[PDB]
Amino acid sequence: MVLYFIGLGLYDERDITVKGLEIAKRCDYVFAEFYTSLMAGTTLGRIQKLIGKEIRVLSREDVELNFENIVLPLAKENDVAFLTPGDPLVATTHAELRIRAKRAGVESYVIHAPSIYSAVGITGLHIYKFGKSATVAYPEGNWFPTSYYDVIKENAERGLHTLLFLDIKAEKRMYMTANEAMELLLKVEDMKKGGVFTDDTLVVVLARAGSLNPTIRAGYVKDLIREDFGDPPHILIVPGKLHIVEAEYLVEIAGAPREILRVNV
Amino acid sequence: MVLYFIGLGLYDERDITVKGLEIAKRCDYVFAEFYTSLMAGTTLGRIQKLIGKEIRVLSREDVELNFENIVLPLAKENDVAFLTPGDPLVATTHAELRIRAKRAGVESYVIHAPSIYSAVGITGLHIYKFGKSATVAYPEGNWFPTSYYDVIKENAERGLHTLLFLDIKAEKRMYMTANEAMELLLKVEDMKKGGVFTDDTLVVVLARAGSLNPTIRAGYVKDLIREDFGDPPHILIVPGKLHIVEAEYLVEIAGAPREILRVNV
Ligand SMILES: Nc1ncnc2c1ncn2[C@@H]1O[C@H](CSCC[C@H](N)C(=O)O)[C@@H](O)[C@H]1O
Repeated sequence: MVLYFIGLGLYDERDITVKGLEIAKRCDYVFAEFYTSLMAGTTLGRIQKLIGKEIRVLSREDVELNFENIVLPLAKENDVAFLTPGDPLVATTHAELRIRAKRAGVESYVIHAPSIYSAVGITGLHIYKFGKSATVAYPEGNWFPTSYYDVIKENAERGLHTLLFLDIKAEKRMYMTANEAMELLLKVEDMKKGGVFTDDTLVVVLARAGSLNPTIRAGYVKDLIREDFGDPPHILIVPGKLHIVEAEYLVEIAGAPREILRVNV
Repeated sequence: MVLYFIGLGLYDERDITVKGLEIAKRCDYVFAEFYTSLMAGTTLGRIQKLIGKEIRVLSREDVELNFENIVLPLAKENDVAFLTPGDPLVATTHAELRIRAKRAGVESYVIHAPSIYSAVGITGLHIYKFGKSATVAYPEGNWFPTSYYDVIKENAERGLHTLLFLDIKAEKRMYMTANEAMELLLKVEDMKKGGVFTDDTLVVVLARAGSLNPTIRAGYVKDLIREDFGDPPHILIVPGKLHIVEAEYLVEIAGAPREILRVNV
């Protein structure tokens, strides 16, 4: 008589919270989606082993078009869980699924898990200083998305940092790298010419957050644009004006150029 | 030779991740701090029993002044864990501790966990629309801090949501309630007259995130200012203009009045 939205966390099957695991273990049916993000350190099998249940994976269409026909029916007579990478309600449209649950007479509960949205704290940048976030989407056909560029501009003007979620084509197994994101931004800059993103812009890259050894790198676009940051997923950040302590961490932990220590107040 | 920064999550002892628990269990020494925030749904005793290790609590002074004399020495020759509420490094002062570790010749790794910063996704508000964050501090003596009011103004002005962390006297375990925060903001408004926070302002209250029964309420200040949102902790959010999908979730899940579907969209 219930539906649980349970996050699996950032990188592997152990990133699920103890709360989420104990609840999942007792559910009658377990569903999941793996298109909203990439968990690079585990497999469906390892997750199934940990929870001790068979997991039915749903596609974007299964969820967005038939969540109420595939999941909710069973939730009316059983305890059902719906697993997702990271936190189920961060940078996804899953929140609306709670309304479908309500209209189907199914109570729903949310179990949080580590999210990339807060994990960026590991870059040393103050979390409260992050402004509006955006997603760098792959251009398609004659369409070239550029809204993420304006987000950076607006935040930077306020001295805020910008978190850039990178695109993902789960079914095609394509995961945008920070390198590709940088290349796209430089092209948008050539078009709008707002001096927002150039070869001299300081950026931070975080790859495989959640693993024990994620790649954390800070430096100028000209220097990092061709650097190997390892396997996906990747996230790109364009810092605003830095506090001295943020610069110190970027230098000491993320290998940034020591010159950024000399902040221009 | 290794120091592990492990997040305890949102509310109780089960909000730690499976990864964090297993690592904490195999650590020779386990330290923890409860000054950046508290774990309202559990106790030190319950956390200790779960980890199966003695936990030495450290004060703000122990950490800020003597982290390198209390924690690092043992981490130099043993596996040491440093537990913190929420997600490690979201609190601004945590990051610097990794630099101290580096200088002492000690390796450090971060084990993430759910943070209120990302858990607000349960309010139905799109995470990318959250702007700069702020903390509402209790005024005292002749000191009346109001920077948090300006943060709301700047965010709402750009159509962004404002997450307001509420003050907490960790040592005395005193939590500021959403009600007190609303009263304070009305007080600041009466002072600055910026038309930023009034009886007609739409707000969202999230209490006990992480719990299976959090209180999620949305409505106008005039109606929520004296409402009972349950036990701590409380988080207050002043959303910017709403996407219809956000408004529908607030109405269906947070009990918001239908009026927001026309006034705040
Ligand atoms: N472990 C990780 N490391 C780096 N980026 C990550 C990441 N997990 C997610 N992302 C980033 O976020 C995008 C998915 S957005 C969905 C995020 C998810 N609900 C969460 O709470 O984390 C990815 O394409 C990537 O750019």
